[PDB]
This record gives sequence, C-alpha cells and structure tokens, in this order.
Amino acid sequence: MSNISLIVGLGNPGSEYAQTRHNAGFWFVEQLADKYGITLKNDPKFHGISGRGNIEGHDVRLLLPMTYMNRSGQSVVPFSKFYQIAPEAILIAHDELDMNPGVIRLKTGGGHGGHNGLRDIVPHIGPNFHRLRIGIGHPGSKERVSGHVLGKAPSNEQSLMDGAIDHALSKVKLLVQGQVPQAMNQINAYKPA
Repeated sequence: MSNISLIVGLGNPGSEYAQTRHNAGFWFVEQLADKYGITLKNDPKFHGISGRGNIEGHDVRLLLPMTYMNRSGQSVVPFSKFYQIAPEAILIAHDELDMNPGVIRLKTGGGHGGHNGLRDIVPHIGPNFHRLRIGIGHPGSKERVSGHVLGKAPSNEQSLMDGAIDHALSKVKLLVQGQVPQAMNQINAYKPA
C-alpha cells in the first residue's frame, strides 16, 4: 500500500472557530505537527498553513486549508497537484456528525457524507483518499446541525474527542509506514477509558 505522505486537517480559520467542533481536523493535525516538531507556516500560494518534516522515518507534509471549510478544495487540490501527491497517499482528518464523541474511524474512499469540506474536495481529486472521521455527535435535528458544528463542545464531550484524537495520533506511525489495514483495525477498535 501507498505510504501516507500528506495529512490534511479540515476546519475554519480564526480564533472564533478554533475551539468549535467543525475544527476537529485542525486539532488532530496541529497536535500531530507539534508532537513531531513540524512547523506549520503560512502558505498563501496554496491558501493554507503547511509544513513538512520527518514523522517516524518518513517525509510527510501537513496542511491546514485557510479557505474556510466549504472551500477547502481551493487549498487541498492545488497543493496535492503541485507536489504530485496521489489521493491514495492523502489522509484527511475531519469532524464526523454521524459518530459520537469518543468514536474515531479510519475510512478509505466513499463520498462526502454531507460534510461540506469533503464536498469541496472529492469532485477534484476523486474519492480514493483516506479519512480520519473524528466523532462530534449529532444534535438531534437537521435545523440544529449548523449551531452544533460551529459551537464549542462542553467539557465532557471534548475529553472524549481529545481521547479519540490521542489514540489516532499514536497510530500515525502505521499510516506513514504504509500499514493502512493495521492502522484501520487499530484506530477503529478505540473505545474510551
């Protein structure tokens, strides 16, 4: 299998969004970057914040689109094209309404599932990239989805999501080493302590 060589976190820019559930992907990638001492720098050519460095023996690029969520493809698409990174070598971390806080899954392929960041990406690179689906819960009804994803979780739910993210961070070594089925088994088996 392709090694994962580009890890993208989805989210919105600005301090008013930094703690909102829709930035779960940013939380994952920011934490990963700091764990391996990869510096995320302003990258206006690709409408994002990006870095590059060694993660467990492999040279990996990290990307945070600064386009706002619904326009994420304006960063991800030209970045991945410029560095000639195939979709199969890309992992995209994002919030997942259909899983609860504390649930985290690695998925390969498929569509956007209504996620408006993924919606802006799949059309242009196709579906065959990996996704880290970070459960943020669903608020009961369709009307309250926007307020849920653009709001801050309470403490209890935030701990659960943080626990799930910690767990996936510990499996990034398998991902960058090309052991995607192993990583999928091990991520998808997580349950909180």
